Amino acid sequence: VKLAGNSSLCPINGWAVYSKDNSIRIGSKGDVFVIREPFISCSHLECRTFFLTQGALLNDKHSNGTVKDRSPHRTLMSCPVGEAPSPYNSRFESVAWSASACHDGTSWLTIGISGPDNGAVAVLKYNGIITDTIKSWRNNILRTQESECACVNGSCFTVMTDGPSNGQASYKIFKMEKGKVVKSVELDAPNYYYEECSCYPNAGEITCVCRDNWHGSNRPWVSFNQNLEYQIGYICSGVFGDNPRPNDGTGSCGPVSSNGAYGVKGFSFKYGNGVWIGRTKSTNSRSGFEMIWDPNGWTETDSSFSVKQDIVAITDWSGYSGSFVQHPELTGLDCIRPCFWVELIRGRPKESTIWTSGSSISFCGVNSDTVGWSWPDGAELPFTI
Amino acid sequence: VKLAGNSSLCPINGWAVYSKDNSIRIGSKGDVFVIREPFISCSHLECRTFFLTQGALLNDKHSNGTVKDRSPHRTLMSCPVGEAPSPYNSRFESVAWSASACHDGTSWLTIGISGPDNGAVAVLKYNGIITDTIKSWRNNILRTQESECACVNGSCFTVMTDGPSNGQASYKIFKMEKGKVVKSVELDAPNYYYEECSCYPNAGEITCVCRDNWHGSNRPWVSFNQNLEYQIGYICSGVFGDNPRPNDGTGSCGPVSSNGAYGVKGFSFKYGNGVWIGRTKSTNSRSGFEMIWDPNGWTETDSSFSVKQDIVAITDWSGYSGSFVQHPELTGLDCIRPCFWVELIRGRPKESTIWTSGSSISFCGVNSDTVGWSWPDGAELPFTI
Amino acid sequence: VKLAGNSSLCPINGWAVYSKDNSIRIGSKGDVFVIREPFISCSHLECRTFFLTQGALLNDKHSNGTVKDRSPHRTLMSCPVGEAPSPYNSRFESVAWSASACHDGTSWLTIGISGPDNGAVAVLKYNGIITDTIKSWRNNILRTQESECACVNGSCFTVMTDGPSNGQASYKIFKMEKGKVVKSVELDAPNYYYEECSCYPNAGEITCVCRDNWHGSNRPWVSFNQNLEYQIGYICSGVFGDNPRPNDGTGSCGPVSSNGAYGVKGFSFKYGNGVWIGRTKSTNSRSGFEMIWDPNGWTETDSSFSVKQDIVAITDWSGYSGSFVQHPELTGLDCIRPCFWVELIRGRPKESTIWTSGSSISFCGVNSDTVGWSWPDGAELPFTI
Amino acid sequence: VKLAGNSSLCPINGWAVYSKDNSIRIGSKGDVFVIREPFISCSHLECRTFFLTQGALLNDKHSNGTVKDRSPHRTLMSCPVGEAPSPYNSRFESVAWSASACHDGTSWLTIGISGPDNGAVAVLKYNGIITDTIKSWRNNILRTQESECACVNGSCFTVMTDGPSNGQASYKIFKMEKGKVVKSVELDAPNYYYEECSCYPNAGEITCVCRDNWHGSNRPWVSFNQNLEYQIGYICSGVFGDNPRPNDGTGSCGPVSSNGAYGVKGFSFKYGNGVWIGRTKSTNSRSGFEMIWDPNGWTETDSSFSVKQDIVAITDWSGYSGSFVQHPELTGLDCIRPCFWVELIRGRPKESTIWTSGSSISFCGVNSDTVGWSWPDGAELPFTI
Ligand SMILES: CCC(CC)O[C@@H]1C=C(C(=O)O)C[C@H](N)[C@H]1NC(C)=O
Ligand SMILES: CCC(CC)O[C@@H]1C=C(C(=O)O)C[C@H](N)[C@H]1NC(C)=O
Ligand SMILES: CCC(CC)O[C@@H]1C=C(C(=O)O)C[C@H](N)[C@H]1NC(C)=O
Ligand SMILES: CCC(CC)O[C@@H]1C=C(C(=O)O)C[C@H](N)[C@H]1NC(C)=O
Ligand SMILES: [Ca+2]
Ligand SMILES: [Ca+2]
Ligand SMILES: [Ca+2]
Ligand SMILES: [Ca+2]
Repeated sequence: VKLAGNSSLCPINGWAVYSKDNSIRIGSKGDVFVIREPFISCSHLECRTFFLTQGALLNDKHSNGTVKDRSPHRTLMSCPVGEAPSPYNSRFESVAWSASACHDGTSWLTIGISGPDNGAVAVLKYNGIITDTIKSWRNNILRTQESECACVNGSCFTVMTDGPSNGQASYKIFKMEKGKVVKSVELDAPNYYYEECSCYPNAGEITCVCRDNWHGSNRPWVSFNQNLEYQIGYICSGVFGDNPRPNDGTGSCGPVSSNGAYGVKGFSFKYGNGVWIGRTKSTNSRSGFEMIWDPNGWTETDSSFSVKQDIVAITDWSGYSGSFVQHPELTGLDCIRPCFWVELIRGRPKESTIWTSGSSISFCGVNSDTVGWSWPDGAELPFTI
Repeated sequence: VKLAGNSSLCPINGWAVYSKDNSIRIGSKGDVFVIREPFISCSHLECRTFFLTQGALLNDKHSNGTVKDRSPHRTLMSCPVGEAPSPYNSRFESVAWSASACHDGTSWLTIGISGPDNGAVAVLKYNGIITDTIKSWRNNILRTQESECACVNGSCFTVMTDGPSNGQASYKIFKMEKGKVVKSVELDAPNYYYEECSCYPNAGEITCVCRDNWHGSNRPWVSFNQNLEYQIGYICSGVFGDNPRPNDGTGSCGPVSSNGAYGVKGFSFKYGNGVWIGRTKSTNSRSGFEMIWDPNGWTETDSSFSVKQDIVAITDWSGYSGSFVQHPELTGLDCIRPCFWVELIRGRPKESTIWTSGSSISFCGVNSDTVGWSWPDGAELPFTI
Repeated sequence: VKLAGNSSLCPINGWAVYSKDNSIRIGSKGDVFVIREPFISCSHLECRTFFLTQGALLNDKHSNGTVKDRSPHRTLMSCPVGEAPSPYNSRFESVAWSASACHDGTSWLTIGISGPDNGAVAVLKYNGIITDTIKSWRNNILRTQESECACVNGSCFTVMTDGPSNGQASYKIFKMEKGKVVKSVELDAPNYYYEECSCYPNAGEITCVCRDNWHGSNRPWVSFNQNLEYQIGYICSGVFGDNPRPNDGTGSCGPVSSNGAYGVKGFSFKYGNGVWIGRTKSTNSRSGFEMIWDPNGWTETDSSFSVKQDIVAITDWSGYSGSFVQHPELTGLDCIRPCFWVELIRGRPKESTIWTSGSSISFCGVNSDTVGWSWPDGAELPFTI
Repeated sequence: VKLAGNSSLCPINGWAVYSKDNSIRIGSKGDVFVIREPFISCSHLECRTFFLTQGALLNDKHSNGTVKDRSPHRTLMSCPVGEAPSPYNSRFESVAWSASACHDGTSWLTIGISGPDNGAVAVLKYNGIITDTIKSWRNNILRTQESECACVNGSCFTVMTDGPSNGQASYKIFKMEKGKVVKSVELDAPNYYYEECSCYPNAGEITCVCRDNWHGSNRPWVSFNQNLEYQIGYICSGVFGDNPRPNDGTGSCGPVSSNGAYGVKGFSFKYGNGVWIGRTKSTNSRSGFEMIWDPNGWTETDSSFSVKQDIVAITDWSGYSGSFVQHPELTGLDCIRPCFWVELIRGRPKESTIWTSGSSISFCGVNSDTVGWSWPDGAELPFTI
């Protein structure tokens, strides 16, 4: 039976630690994939970590040059949450240098983009079987969420971007059923930029918090129907959520252009007119991580907030982060539970190695006691090489 | 319930990337089998890659001399598609230096040939249990498909060859039910040569596209009943599909003798009087790969075609390729879906190593948008050794 | 259906060997986790070994400094009993530097404590899903059993300690149902010290044998209701069960203060007014192991006993030991079967390595013939490093 | 439902190759256990290889001295047939330096002997749970089959030996149900010696072919009821089946004393008054292997036979061999199928290594065409060490 997606997000007070894979530490000796862009997605029965391999193991010569983003060798694979991604515990999903995945209650939907920069194709699989294809419409690096798609009532939803990463691009929402595109809509969003959306379902409605790589140090959002009727905006809080970003100050409910160029994949959970913001601790680089509760931050422009929960200290590397959700049919709860993962990037460009990889940690929204701390990657670089 | 095999091949426009195992790249550090002759076969529930190991791991001294084709140590094994063939994820199937495998909807049938050159025996297993045996009848390297057998209505079908590889040999079709031979027929095919057949079911009828190692640079074919009533011929297109081969020119609906000796395992999908040809890009060696749609190529002798889709560039090594199929009972489709795999050979004889192995990529026939590219093996040779 | 916990402990005469993982021996070459604090827990269908990794493999640089007890990298994981804990056979459970786990007949409950020393949080998971949280109430290293919790009639029970490890601390019993705390009670135990409790169910009643780290060389005990109505005491036998301890002499039914400070996790099985004591052979260090039947030792103060069964010789290292139980619904027996495991610690502080790890052996209570022997760790130190 | 064991052995003409694990070849690089005494046993659903590890991996320092037979570190483990025994694919069964195992249709029974030479205990497990114990009655190396036990009608049967290995010992048959001994009988066999019995069921009757280590170069046999009513004897053929042995000549229906001392574990299948003999090719050492059909060899004393099928050449090492069986409920056949495995020993004492291990090959009885060949171990010694 299908995941309803009809209930609201659980009330929460903080975030309890959920998983830590220790991947890079283990890959010093173990046969562990070089990966980036990991993400978590759950069904009605399990939770899996999905990741983009570089088709190479850590501490091996084929990990050379793995700071490079796209190659014919990158593949989407998955393993049980909290396990080190290995060729001996990993399920092959798709050939992909950009990906999304989610479960509708019946089967896994996966989305894998591969092919040339000027004509990439998204391959959609339902239960490991190809069901559809989406071809680049702007012939400039077709790219998707790098986190879980959202499912409501047997329909799953995703965002894709095509075009420049330093200017106006083109953004589309896709509605799919059983891995087939049944509807899609291009966003009429002049002056907006959408990329690497973290999307979650909330009472029949999908909310995406994305990355403005163009000219925004605050995060853009889309909220849409099962019909793809949408509203757009930026998070107004002066607690800016992108990286890089300026210091906290007066927000905008447009893009904040200081330190607006570039960015990092992130997420936020809308709670009424309040917002839980996951962001790095550093203003410039992908270092540290904290959760911030800003009770009026969705709509109000000030820089004040109620609650900081430390997750990774500034002295340690972080990276991508994304939302995932746990549905009532898995948990037995009467509400949809918010969770998040953080990718902890090690190696290039910031460190002197021949390789780039990431490990993961994850946390779930909880209505009981929690604590801040640092759960950093913990590997000592460089490696034997 | 049994795979019907009663429906036709799906209409398609091109090929979407399905899997890439990255085996050789991973085997630089990971515990990965030295293999050749890999192939994919699906049931009603899963798809598996089958392969012939050399009973040795990559980058280990026992991989020495693995260009050699037949030994008592070669075994047929399988793992989930897209995973690197490892002793920790691989299921043992059979002792074999030549093999075939398929699923009738109930159980896996496997065929493993081992024993001496002058008296090899094919061991047939149904659900991992020995059900029959076929002894060499010409005492000269009994050999079979090195790809999936075809199943129609609880009966599975295979081709075997015995005799010289530089002259007339003897060719037999076998019909088996529950892993037992119930009927077989020797082909009355003077001047023809059949080897390494890629066979697929199409509306109750089996079509095999094979390798003429003797004197044909175009590929021979057999099409046969559930009764083993057959017709034979060669593909007429002047787009020649073997390797080695001459340049494209005037085809024959006999063997094209320039560059006819030797060959490579390949495949083709008959679509009316049209043909999808998988072939190497190079005319001499196993380099590159492309799909070609020739709308009249089954019967017409010209060298013109409609559609080239690149799969591997000439600058990269390929090798064997074969058909596999996905039945309605697995996909939910109303038609049988064509797919193919390519073996990407690395090492001897073309490169200076002590070993020979292959990785795999695969693709499925799709009626939506697709793109050409190169998805090559990607390993850097030589290895530590 | 739920584990009843309503039957009594089986009559037994001795202990039959059950498992040996050979972990450290294998981890000399194999990819094996550095672990400590392992323990066994069974469901109605299987038995699993749980352990606290250091997020590092044996014989790798990240095993450096692993004598250290608590870090953000420590995780609770599990694998089938008797298997070497590897990233390729291990299931991720929780982020934790102190842990407990048990099965109520329906799902696995796990308890993982992580976070800072001055504010650690216990994360409770039911079926891998977070169900509750317990925050440190004395802000001084919240810590739990490091063995299985006890389940009676769909309710599971655990003990936690907070406060100093060289003085009076605070001790609480928790009753949980489906991974949620429904009741808890603080023990009014002046002059007592409770830590690392080994708890087992006996006819609807839970008995814990614990570690007095403060001033007791005999072991303290709690016995409690499904209502958390309790009685407390120390084991009276002059066969002292902690390490360190004095030589056997006149017991107390309070803490025996010679050699009372520090301690080791241990266990005992109450059989009427008799007791089966698992203890080290050495009086000072964690060396050797023996089972002792003292038919009056629960209540009587003498140092005489009936039966020594050797398990590990004094010349070999042991460490932690704990109780586990096998319920009728798993075994088909009419009684609850007592079993125990021993952790065999190797490396720091006693040996010159950069690392500390442990392997495990286990034994089950049997009413047939048994034999004493030595089943030691068997690794030769140091390692390559 | 229980394995009946009520049908007869299938008619056969020869032996078709079934499995080859290539263990030692793979263990040169892969994480593979050092093992000896492997054996195969099947249920109604699968076939598993059982083996005695030395708690150490190949090509690691802990493999030193593994020619030694008995230690506290030896464990019984199992994996799917034809797979290399690894800590990542192996299930832990029992602590044991001598073992037996079989499946009654419901659960796995395992028998593991460990403990001191002068008081070893057999631990019986049903479904991985301890159900019984057998203590040494002669206090001189209690030892069992090192192959599968035989099951008839929910009862399983085994042979054990206690006493000297160069003189009269004591031999017992045990009948067990659900892993519990319900009956046992000591054989009144003066001048006979029984060890390492290969036992199989045939129409409600169990036949064991064993090893006379004392003074027999032909093999002893026991045939017994479900009641344990027995007959004893030696195989009369002048085709002697032990190793060492004299050249073929005039048999005895007592022990043939030339070259009678020592021996090797072997097997034979009784077919009326005929016999299929598995034996080494060499008369002195464990080299080579062949199957011999002697149509009158059970009862007649001559050295003539009808059919030699080569399995391993004299130039290659063999070792232990044993019977296993495949029951109708697994195969769908109307008869019980005979199969055998051969252990291929490498290293000490015959080769200069610090270690001893074995790989396995196996074969099944077939009523179709077969072929002789050599399927040897194939590892090149010595190793890195
Ligand atoms: C194409 C532009 C885009 C945003 C700058 O690049 C992303 C940056 C990345 C990053 O900033 O870490 C890694 C992503 N894998 C990459 N996406 C793709 C599909 O290449
Ligand atoms: C026996 C002749 C045949 C065609 C030349 O050789 C094949 C060539 C091969 C090849 O050209 O790559 C590899 C095949 N494994 C081999 N088949 C066998 C069974 O040995
Ligand atoms: C906090 C004090 C406590 C008792 C001395 O330390 C324990 C000692 C240990 C020991 O004596 O081996 C190891 C335990 N992992 C540790 N517990 C924690 C949670 O750190
Ligand atoms: C105890 C005598 C017996 C026969 C000589 O030794 C056997 C010889 C062996 C052999 O000849 O290879 C290996 C067996 N593992 C061993 N059995 C035990 C239990 O140690
Ligand atoms: Ca930005
Ligand atoms: Ca040719
Ligand atoms: Ca103490
Ligand atoms: Ca003998």
